[PDB]
Amino acid sequence: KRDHRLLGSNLQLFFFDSNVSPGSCFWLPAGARLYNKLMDFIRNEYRIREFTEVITPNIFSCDLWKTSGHYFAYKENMFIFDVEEKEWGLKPMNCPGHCVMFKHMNPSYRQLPIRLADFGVLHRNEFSGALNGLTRVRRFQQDDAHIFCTPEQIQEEVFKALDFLFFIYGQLGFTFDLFLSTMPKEHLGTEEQWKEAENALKSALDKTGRDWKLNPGDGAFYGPKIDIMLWDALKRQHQCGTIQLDFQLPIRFNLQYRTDLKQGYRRPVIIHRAILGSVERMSAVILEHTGGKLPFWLSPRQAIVLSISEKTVEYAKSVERELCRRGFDVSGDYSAATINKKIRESQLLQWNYMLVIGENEARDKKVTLRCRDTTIPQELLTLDQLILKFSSMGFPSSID
Amino acid sequence: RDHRLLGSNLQLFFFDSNVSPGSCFWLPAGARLYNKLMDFIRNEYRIREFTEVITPNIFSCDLWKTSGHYFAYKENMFIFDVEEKEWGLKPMNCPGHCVMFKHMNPSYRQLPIRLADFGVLHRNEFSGALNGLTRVRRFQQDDAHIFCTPEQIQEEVFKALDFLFFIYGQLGFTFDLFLSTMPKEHLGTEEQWKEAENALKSALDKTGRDWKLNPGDGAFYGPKIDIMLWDALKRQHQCGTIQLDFQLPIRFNLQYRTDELKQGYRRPVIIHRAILGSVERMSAVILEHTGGKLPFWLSPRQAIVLSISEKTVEYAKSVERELCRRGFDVSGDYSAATINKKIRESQLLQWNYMLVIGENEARDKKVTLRCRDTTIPQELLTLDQLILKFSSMGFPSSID
Ligand SMILES: [Ca+2]
Ligand SMILES: [Zn+2]
Ligand SMILES: [Zn+2]
Repeated sequence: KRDHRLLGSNLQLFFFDSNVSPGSCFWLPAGARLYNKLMDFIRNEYRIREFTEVITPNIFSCDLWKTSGHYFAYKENMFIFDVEEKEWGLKPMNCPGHCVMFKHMNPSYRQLPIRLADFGVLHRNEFSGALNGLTRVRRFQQDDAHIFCTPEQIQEEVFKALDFLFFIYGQLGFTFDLFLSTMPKEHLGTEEQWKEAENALKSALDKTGRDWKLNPGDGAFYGPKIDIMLWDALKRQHQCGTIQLDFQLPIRFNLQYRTDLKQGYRRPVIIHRAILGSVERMSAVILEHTGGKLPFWLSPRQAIVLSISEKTVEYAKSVERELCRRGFDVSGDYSAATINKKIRESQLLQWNYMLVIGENEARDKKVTLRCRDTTIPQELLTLDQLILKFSSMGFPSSID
Repeated sequence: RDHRLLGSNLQLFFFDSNVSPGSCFWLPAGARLYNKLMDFIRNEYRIREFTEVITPNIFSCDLWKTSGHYFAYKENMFIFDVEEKEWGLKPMNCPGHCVMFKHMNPSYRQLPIRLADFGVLHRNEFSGALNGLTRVRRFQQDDAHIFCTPEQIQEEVFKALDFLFFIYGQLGFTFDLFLSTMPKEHLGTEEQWKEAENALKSALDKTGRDWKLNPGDGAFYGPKIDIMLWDALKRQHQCGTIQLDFQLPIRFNLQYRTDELKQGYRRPVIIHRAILGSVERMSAVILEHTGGKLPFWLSPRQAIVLSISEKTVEYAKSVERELCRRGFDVSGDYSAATINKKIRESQLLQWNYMLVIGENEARDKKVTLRCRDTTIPQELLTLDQLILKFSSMGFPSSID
């Protein structure tokens, strides 16, 4: 039983209400811990890799999307409303507002690349009949980011973007196929732009040494792309990760930068990219991927403290308290139920560790640590040894 | 000394009054401050057993008819049709949290339930009334709803006062307390209002602090303790509230099973509360409060590495990287400017610390630490000493 809708109920992660907000998700405490941990995983790498998170508005005057050129095509699937007799809408994507920020920042070449990351809430007006769990939603957050760079920087930025994907997907336990899609018949921008960018893309792909397939003429109207199809442990494929070059928004927003239209000024290239895709969808994939057996650094339920008998409950609670104060996601079972009943019950919510506290542990001021994977032998640790162990199982890092 | 001016001079945030008046574009450094302010609160949530959740942003307007917000709030709501049915963007979290409580279906053993939510809220303020971060259309509250038994009201209100006292003390604010009582139009009987106002009054009396009556400003669903803070400029701000709500539990048919409207069930009481008020407003106040000289743990610009000459740039970069890997918000100036000019330039952005790196520092594997307050003498420290100093200036803690 691995459907994410079922796991979201069984593991008390999230639920939907089809009468008050069909297509959006209610994330219970445990679900919200997973959601935020997935984003914080990405953020930890953002710091390592010089991405700068920004915060942008959610609602805009529809002039923004008339500027960006998205209005005619997206209006039908956007939530739109009048504000003082002007047409506004909820954002279905982040890119236009990032162009406004780039414009404001007004950088020179010495400050390129600029890498604006944004986890902002997005909305699309999906038909009610199409709605399905976390896979087809009206409300989602993306690990979205835009790299603004010189044409000469494309190769190195795309190579770093590929490395970033390889790191995250490998830590989530996915494999993946790479696809390069090149200039379609109808295309915005000059041929020299496309040739220069396609060579840099091809060059980055080659430098990884990984296999990759060419899809000639399947690029976007506004730029070539690399598509990444990932494969979960059920051997299903998902298109979550994207690297999409964009010659159009630089022109439409009149983006420019002084070098080493205007003279002496070139246009930046925009790289749209995402790794998780939508946190909502990646959450679903991972839950089905693992059957709900999440790794310690994603898990909402990291360690439960189980008292063998009432006599050790107070000591057992002090252990849970310190673990909570140290930032771990813990709970306790201090009922009069037998210790074996307490273990079986705690298998149900997939706790990564079970801390068994009996008289021997309270006497020697130690803890008995058991793993959800019962093939790993138990350990008798001091609280400080426990904390050191737990601390070594935070986010995997690309510099560690 | 105006937060809008500070946000521009310190490259924190800006406003685009043409594409999104009333919302805010947070630049990288501003978003760092925003998230740190929330992180501060989140740390206290963990200490104080609040559980963050995530709720939709858009809802069928049936929800606000159920909750009773609909009549008085729709004028200020962003409202739109979804498949011929009236929906809106949420301007508060409470109704969604009632939906979640009902789903959770707790017993007395799980009370209190403390749902915290930083979700994005929207209110349609008149454009002629908008004012930077002080009067906005878009904001995130440090919102939380405590669902507790009637018997738990005094202890939970006591703790909510204690939470607020702690936060404001660490931020350096004094404050005045007000009991806002029965407004003209309200839900529930005058007897229910009598019980609720006297419960809040009793909590207020136990604090031993002065407080004042505020007739007419209670919420339509119950009375509230309102807190006005005073900043260093001797200007007052309403940020904090603790509201006692017997009425929404009835609107939503919330019940919980007891130890000994259904038999064996009682309605929970909701305590609404916020301390920051909104990250937007509190950010503005703290900026003005400090004139932009933020404490180390809030600053988005904690230390900048300044190389004295080209020879020490590579070593100085290693110092920057290590600090960044250790979680600190750092940068570097590796330009050809003289060290005195680098120090003056960096002062403009109110870096808490400057790390002066010459060949003497490189040779001995040390840094020269200069404080933003140049009355504090410079120190010569190793990298490990520096990191110990920095680590000791993290989020103030109510258990530290
Ligand atoms: Ca954070
Ligand atoms: Zn984009
Ligand atoms: Zn509320």
